[PDB]
Amino acid sequence: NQNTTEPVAATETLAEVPEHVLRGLPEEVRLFPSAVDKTRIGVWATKPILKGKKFGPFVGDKKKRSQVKNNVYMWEVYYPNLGWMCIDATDPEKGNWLRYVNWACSGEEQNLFPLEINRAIYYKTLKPIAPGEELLVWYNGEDNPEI
Repeated sequence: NQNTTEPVAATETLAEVPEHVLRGLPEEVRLFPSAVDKTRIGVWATKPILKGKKFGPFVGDKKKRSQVKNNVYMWEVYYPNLGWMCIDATDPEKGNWLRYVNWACSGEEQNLFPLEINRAIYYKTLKPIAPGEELLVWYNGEDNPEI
């Protein structure tokens, strides 16, 4: 979280992405080091993307909250008669290219928001995205005007 002189303990490069994850991207996006955290891989637009474009589904292993160790590579989704489950893509072999979409910092420059369809998370564009801009997800906000 810092451009400083302290040593970095772990780096993720393009060489470490699973081959089947790379083969799965649509034309509009590519994988490339994140500008938000250059020690990890992120997702970038290759061409103009319209507002309202949907990507997904996000996939991952179903686990109880008590078994998941981070809030970065996971979403929570309810399954009737099974309960609230975490969909965990911490291990990239269990997920797809949506795993690599980094999070906006306090929503800054967010251009993707989550929506649930058929008990899976998809990402939808909040605004148009220009070629060479990083895809960044954050939560839904309360958008209504108090005027």
